[PDB]
Amino acid sequence: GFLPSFQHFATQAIHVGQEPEQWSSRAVVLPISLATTFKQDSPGQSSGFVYSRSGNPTRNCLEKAVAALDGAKHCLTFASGLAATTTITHLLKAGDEVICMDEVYGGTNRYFRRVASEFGLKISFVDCSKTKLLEAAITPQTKLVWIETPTNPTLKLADIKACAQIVHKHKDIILVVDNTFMSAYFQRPLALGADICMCSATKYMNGHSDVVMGLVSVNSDDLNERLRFLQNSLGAVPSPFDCYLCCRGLKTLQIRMEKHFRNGMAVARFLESNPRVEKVIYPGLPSHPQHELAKRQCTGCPGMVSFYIKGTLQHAQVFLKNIKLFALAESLGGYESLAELPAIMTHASVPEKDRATLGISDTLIRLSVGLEDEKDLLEDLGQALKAAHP
Amino acid sequence: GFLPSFQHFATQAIHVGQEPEQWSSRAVVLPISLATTFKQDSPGQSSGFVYSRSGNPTRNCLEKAVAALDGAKHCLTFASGLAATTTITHLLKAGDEVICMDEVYGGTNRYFRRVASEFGLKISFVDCSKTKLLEAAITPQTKLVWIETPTNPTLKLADIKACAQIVHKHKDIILVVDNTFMSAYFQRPLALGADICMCSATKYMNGHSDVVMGLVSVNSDDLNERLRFLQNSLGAVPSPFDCYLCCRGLKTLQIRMEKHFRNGMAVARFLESNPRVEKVIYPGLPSHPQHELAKRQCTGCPGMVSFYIKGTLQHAQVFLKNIKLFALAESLGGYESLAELPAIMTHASVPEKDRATLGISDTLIRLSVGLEDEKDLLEDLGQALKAAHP
Amino acid sequence: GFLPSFQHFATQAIHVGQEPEQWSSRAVVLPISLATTFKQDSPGQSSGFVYSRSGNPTRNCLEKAVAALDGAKHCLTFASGLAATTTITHLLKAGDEVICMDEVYGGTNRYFRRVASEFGLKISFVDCSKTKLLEAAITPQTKLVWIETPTNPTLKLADIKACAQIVHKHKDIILVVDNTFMSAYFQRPLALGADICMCSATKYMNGHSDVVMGLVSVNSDDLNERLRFLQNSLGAVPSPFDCYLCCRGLKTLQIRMEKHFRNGMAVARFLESNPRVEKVIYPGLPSHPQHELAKRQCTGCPGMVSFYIKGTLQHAQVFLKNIKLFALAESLGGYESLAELPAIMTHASVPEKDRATLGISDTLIRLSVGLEDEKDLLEDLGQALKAAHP
Amino acid sequence: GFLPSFQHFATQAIHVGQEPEQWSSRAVVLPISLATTFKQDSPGQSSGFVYSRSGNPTRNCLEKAVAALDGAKHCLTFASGLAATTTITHLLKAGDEVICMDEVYGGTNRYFRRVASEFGLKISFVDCSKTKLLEAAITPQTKLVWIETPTNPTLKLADIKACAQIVHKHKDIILVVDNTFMSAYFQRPLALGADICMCSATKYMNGHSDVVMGLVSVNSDDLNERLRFLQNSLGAVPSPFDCYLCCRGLKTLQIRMEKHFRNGMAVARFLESNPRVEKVIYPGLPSHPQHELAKRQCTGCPGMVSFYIKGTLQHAQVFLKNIKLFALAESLGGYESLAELPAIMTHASVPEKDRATLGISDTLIRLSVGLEDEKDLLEDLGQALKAAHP
Ligand SMILES: Cc1ncc(COP(=O)(O)O)c(/C=N/NC(=O)C(N)=O)c1O
Ligand SMILES: Cc1ncc(COP(=O)(O)O)c(/C=N/NC(=O)C(N)=O)c1O
Ligand SMILES: Cc1ncc(COP(=O)(O)O)c(/C=N/NC(=O)C(N)=O)c1O
Ligand SMILES: Cc1ncc(COP(=O)(O)O)c(/C=N/NC(=O)C(N)=O)c1O
Repeated sequence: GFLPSFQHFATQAIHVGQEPEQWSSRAVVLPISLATTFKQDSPGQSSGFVYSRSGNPTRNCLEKAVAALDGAKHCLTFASGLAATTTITHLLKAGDEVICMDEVYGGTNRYFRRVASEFGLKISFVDCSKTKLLEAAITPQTKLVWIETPTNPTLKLADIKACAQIVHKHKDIILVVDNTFMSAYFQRPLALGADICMCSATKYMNGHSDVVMGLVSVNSDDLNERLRFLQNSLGAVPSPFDCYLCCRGLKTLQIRMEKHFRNGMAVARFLESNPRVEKVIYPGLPSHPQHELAKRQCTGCPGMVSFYIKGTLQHAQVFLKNIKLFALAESLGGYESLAELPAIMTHASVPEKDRATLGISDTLIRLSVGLEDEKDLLEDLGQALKAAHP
Repeated sequence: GFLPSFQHFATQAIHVGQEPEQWSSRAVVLPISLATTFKQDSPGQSSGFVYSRSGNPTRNCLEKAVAALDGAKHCLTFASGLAATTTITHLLKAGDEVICMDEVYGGTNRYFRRVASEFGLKISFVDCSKTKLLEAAITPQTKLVWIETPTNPTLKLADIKACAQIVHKHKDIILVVDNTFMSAYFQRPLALGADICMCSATKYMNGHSDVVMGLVSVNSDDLNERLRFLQNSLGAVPSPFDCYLCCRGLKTLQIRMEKHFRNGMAVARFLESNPRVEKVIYPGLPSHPQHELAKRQCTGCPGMVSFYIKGTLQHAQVFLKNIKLFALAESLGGYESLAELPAIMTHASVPEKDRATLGISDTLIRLSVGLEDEKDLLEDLGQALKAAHP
Repeated sequence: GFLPSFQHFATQAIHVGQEPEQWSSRAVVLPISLATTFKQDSPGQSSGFVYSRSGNPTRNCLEKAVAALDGAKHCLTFASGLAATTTITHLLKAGDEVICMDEVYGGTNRYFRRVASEFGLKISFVDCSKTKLLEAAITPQTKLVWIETPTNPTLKLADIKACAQIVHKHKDIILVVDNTFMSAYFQRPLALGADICMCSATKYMNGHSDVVMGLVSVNSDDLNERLRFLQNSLGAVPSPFDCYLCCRGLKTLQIRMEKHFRNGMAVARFLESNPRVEKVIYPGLPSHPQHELAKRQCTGCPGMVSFYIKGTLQHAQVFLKNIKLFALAESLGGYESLAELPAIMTHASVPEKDRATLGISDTLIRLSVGLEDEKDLLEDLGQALKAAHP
Repeated sequence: GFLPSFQHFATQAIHVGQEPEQWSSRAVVLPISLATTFKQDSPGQSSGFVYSRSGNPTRNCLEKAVAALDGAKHCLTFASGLAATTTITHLLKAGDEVICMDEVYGGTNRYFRRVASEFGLKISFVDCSKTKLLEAAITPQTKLVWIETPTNPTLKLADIKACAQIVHKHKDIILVVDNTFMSAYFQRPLALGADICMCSATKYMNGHSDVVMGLVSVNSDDLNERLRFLQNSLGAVPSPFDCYLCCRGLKTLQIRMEKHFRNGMAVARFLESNPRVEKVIYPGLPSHPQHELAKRQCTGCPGMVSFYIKGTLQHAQVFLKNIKLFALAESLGGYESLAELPAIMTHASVPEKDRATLGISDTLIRLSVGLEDEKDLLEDLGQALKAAHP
């Protein structure tokens, strides 16, 4: 019952920006161009490449592919998801206000709360799953609304089209959607009214746990010009080698995301029927409080499954010590299954009282379900839960 | 007559941080670890690696080597020299003031003037080659003094020890020296009183025109803690692949820099006796106005030579069209000889009236003398100057 | 109606040999170790790494993963499929005889016919699709039988179990199956009686058209010892960087091969009903003469589809000029759709009279169907065939 | 008193084959093109790239640079020095004879003695430092003479011009010189009458202990055609990534080799005056028995120094356990100083009686002197020798 799949996604992921005719060799795969500089025909010629930080063949090719997958006219790549977040925030100026989704990646929270707030920006954290709370938080000084959906790590949704309608009633507010948890294959925020589609390509977009990278996609020529200026001027740019590996990852994005959905749904159903589990959170389950919204704004669901184990922190620790296929590690969106305890790991920097309000408790486990055989994943979770609750 | 050479530099560049015992394999060369994440023995363990952006084996190994070469306790790597500049600026807060050397890389000028200044920072450009002008510009709100020496692109010097003495009479002012043009082999700002030694590793430190990277070295544990927080929280981090290539470049840094000095001095002497050249600028020539200061604060001089061609922009254009070994291109500090026209290329973003005051005229040519045979370089410059002025 | 799928394949492709505990860092992804050499605790210690050609961490990790996917105890990697072929041939000696499948890759034919035959080896080409012809060609001097199934490029099959039974009635004959066209996911020659499973990892195993590599898998400890001696002594070894990229490719092998099968079957059915096509060859179609054998010895079929266009070479040339999604290029098994004319390209070195006997005519087109959207692939073939035959 | 230095070597190492005009981007540094295949304008077009094993942009660019440095018209790259040796041996046929220098790398000995000899080739090991022994070993069946000079590991020389005159009195004998120990910077066998200049680029040519590679340089169009056929048909080809790193290494070859000579000469003089050393071998010392020949056929000497420690294997082991800057490890020609015991390590495969005849005793230590500070290297050797002989 999800939105129908993007129909040319796999074709675009393989071909857009990848014409062999652009290379002297007619290579069918884009070259890795490491050169920092490029010979000019005359001083300050306005065409061709000039300096790697400003633009380079491998990065420019990746940006064309990602733009197509995000349904965007323009894409910019960065050294990390947090570097993308920093660059977007530099669109503003002293005196501006940001509204941020109350539950975000701990590093996003840390950046807004401890860094951006020291340079004349006012930050408010608001539960944007309730559109009336977003409506009430907007002031004439609001210039940016930052929403993750689903949220890291409790997988709360925001209605992107409903939030876009609220913010676009006001003059000059940018809506950013952090699309990291869904990927371009399952959610397209620019088609739902977002002004900026941002993600940590570190996760599903690259998909191989071997690249740290941020991606920012826009339709606005004004936002493109302002962001291009900052990509060049702050210089938080990715290695061309990383651009190559991320481009290589995109070639399998459609088939990886379909497998993450099959495995994720099987894990979520398994946990929901296991008596050692207090509560499962997966947007693809009917039990998710926003399951109907997920079907209205997504084409499917990835491999992110969160659950509350029965008991206390001690039981969560025993579960995470006994997993043998899932690895206790940070990150998500790789081919390999990962598990973490957000309260002690990714969200340790979020104040304890804020974690309590958000439901980031000492029994919340976040799973990133990989591409392994379903039966092997369910046997691993089963035996680890039995070790925690004999 | 320069300061005596650093005596263990080549040994440290090859061995510091490179112990084979730290690798399971006992590899004599550091591995490239691309992994974004690392398996933990228990949740939030305080030791080992956690997440690539926060720290990773290849980057941490490079940072240990660069720290030793800069005479520093601590080193941080960034996605670019401009990302290093952005990260250092985030040490401050709204209401603080920066004093910047009046002549800097065009991108540094653009960042301070057009970006940092919009986030509650006051920026003043001061000729820090005159220590009384630096003294007079300091206010109680000054928190950062940013000096390049020699300057890009007219190779003006600042007396680092004299500037350090002035800023350290006040409470809580950070002195940054951008050491890009000298390299760690020829100038050690932390030994002359700088608080931060910054460079674009894109240039001499890597030396192979195939890595964009920034390096920041400090002795202060307070500055290390604040900068480490921002490396992690802004996420302007380098690829581990780029860290490997930069580490590979450091292994030849001493012998490259000695050859840049031999070739640079030969080019400067050749241009100084050529009647088609109005004026040569090279800190190693007795004709440089600050030659005596260069000998007091450096162990030598690299391959950066600037000159004013006789005549007009038309003659500069004909010279740059006729060079056949030197390539018309941005960047510097590579094995390959490069030439540019800063007024139209690297410094085009600096307002025309500011270029005029700084001496960045339409006849100023910046050379980066590479590692080619001296006779081939002198014949190339000779025939190109003859094409401009028969 | 194919053999049932390998059930732990995806789990093994992700986990076998990839334990984080083997790395000092506990990296969840294998490091790229470029080091040529490794520090020894004492001279000629028998444990640990010694010299990259003899063995190295990245290559040894890939070999463990491939061995599991081939159902093998041992795997050896080489610089190319042809280097694997050369190394296997060096198992023999002057006076030995090789029987080779009559239709093989042009380069395999060239190696046996023009190179191996000059070093005291007698080569006979035999149609091993007819087991009585194999039986009749074996002499007391036969030491190696080399079979490709399906064959490059007309996709003829050999009954591996039936050929194994024939050769194993004799003393000391090695049966090699070149598994390049099926991949480890769809065919397991070691489980059907082959002594050696060889492939060009250049094709499906890597799957991203960015690595040239050969793989050889065995169960015999004797063959492992003899081949390991030759991997080290001929030195036709892969780069650790290439081993990393091939390992990265294996992580998606199961889901890529399932998509190649869906797309390949759709293309084959489309060509079979198109009146501009003389004849389609696809082992998954009931029309293939050996369709029933394919179902008895394989778990599916990949994306290799061959067809004879109606008319002459001129029509084949017009088809190959008008394809806009398929690219005219050598190779196969990549994510991108490729087309070639074997008589003029891959099999040009095979004598014209031998091409005629094998059915490698000037109207035979070989397609490698990639991972693009099925509808886009069928529209591209349709419009190109219409350009050839209005 | 050595031959005068090659005068354009550094210019050629940086520029030959590296024209920015050949790249669409005008990159000043060659791109890494990993593509296995290349789009053709029509089937079997005779120009452009076709298939990575047959030729590719990065490898072809490296081959142009190495050809210039070897004074050759043609260069071919291979997966290793041993793969280059295997490929050259495939120039022959059953019934041909090879004469090999009696002292060679252990792996070269193993290949000729245990592998090539099984394919109808007769191998004779001859002390080619005595030209009358070479003259007497030649028969009408001799087709190849293989000489290393200086030899691995006792640094015996052969007079290349005198050996060339002897073999070229006969019809159709190829003289190969393995130039690994000298590098192209110090010895040019093609200018002294060799038909083939071969080396392990694993050592000095790459110089960074991170690439395994073989290089073969020729002037003959006949040898080029025959070797090109075998590079393509045996497929023992290097990764384009390895070709890039080797090309990057060549940019510093001149300055690295000059430093290896300064450090190597200082180490040799230090060992020659140390009472814990029985005998030092270094071609640059007047004490070397062939010092006068070294000055007639080389432009200098690299960092390879061999010595016999006083006493027994126990003293050699204590020396190799106490070195703290030199590392006990195989290989040579890197920036890092290495030491090995050839009798137990590189030459363990050579029969014990052959080692005795050649002087490869249990007290022979081979040093590869790196690019560290001279004083640090002499202090390390001094303290390690004192640990062995208090
Ligand atoms: C929704 C979302 N947005 C941005 C980022 C930052 O991206 P980067 O790390 O590329 O700077 C992340 C990182 N999450 N990492 C984790 O949750 C973990 N480390 O496990 C995120 O989850
Ligand atoms: C003194 C100095 N500091 C910092 C940077 C920025 O470093 P990055 O480019 O790594 O962000 C540069 C760049 N110079 N580039 C040139 O002058 C050219 N592009 O020719 C610089 O010269
Ligand atoms: C069945 C089979 N076995 C071995 C090889 C050699 O492998 P390598 O090229 O890695 O040395 C190939 C190459 N085929 N390439 C093509 O058909 C093309 N070039 O289109 C093959 O098809
Ligand atoms: C003179 C000479 N020629 C060829 C090779 C083989 O090259 P490759 O290793 O690239 O196949 C070597 C290797 N020597 N390695 C050593 O001496 C060591 N392993 O210490 C050699 O020394």
